[PDB]
Amino acid sequence: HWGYGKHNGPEHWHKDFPIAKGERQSPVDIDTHTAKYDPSLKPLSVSYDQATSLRILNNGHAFNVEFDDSQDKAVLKGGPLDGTYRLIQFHFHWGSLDGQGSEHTVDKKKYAAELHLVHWNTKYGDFGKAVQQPDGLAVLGIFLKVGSAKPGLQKVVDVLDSIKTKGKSADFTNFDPRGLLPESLDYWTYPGSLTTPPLLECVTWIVLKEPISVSSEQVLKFRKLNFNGEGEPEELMVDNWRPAQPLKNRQIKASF
Ligand SMILES: N[C@@H](Cc1c[nH]c2ccccc12)C(=O)O
Ligand SMILES: [Zn+2]
Repeated sequence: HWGYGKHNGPEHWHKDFPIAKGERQSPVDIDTHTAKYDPSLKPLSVSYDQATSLRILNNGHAFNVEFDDSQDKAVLKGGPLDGTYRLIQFHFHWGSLDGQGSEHTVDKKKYAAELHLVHWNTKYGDFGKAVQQPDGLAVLGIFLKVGSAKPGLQKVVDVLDSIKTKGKSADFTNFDPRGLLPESLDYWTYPGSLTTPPLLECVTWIVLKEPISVSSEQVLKFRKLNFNGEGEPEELMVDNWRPAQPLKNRQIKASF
């Protein structure tokens, strides 16, 4: 099926998912000199104090940290958003080398990785209905650069050896996603899509300006994960990022 290689990677996705060539695809390059400050944006509210993580899953393309989204516990509101969006999962995209890995770019600059906190609009009742709506999802994107370790990431790094291969999961309760956030919530926002098949055009993207730093040893552990299943030959899970797609006359707004 779809993947990140020569034969099944982003250049091929349009065949099973024609929307890959659509009008609001993600990621995009953020041209900081074209983005305009928007005084009408309300402040962003990231409310993760009551977040309830359940499980971490290697899905053969990345790893998902899943949350209990059956009540308002971990929510995003404000900024460009109307109403309340509940956190369902987070995951990362990363490179084989520190010079690449993010999906969004900033004036063409690629970061070592990018974190996506995925949230659905509680007016649509659940995730599956939300992804049929142009305002169904809100993704909080955070860049990772290699430098100092991120302490709040280490519980994730240390569980990775237990989910090396496709289909493996592990209990992952009491993980606090507040430990993954940079200091500043300054952000760019634009309308876009999920960045993996089925590439649904349902996302208000909120991309924070300030990257988090993670250590070389932390990202190296991401690169030890496998795309393949247990029992299959080793295919390191690296370079699971889609490159920048055409902006097509969308406007990126700045909160700052
Ligand atoms: N089952 C998916 C998400 C999903 C697919 N269809 C849905 C319908 C309703 C709610 C959620 C879903 C998951 O969490 O892996
Ligand atoms: Zn993603």
